[PDB]
Amino acid sequence: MSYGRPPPDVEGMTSLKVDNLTYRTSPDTLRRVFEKYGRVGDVYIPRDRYTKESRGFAFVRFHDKRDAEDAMDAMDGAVLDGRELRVQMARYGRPPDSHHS
RNA sequence: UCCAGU
Repeated sequence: MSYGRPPPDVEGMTSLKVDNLTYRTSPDTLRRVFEKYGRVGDVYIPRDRYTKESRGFAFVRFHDKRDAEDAMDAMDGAVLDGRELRVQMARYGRPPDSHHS
């Protein structure tokens, strides 16, 4: 499909995430926009998996605390084009059933 | 608006 699967390092990943962007932003943008902070070790857009069109948000991520702390110290509260940005540490490894089994 | 993907 797209992107690349999470690394085999979830046993110590910093798991920072990023959201709140616009319905007009795109993942190639956030990939490069956040790559400068050190390591955009992952990025995703779980918009849907049956209609793939919500695109109202994204999930940029980091795996090292030094680049993750800067990423939120400089993107939390920013403005893409007229709304706010959000970035903070995750709370789960991944959703348990958003795609059923 | 916490991932459903190499």
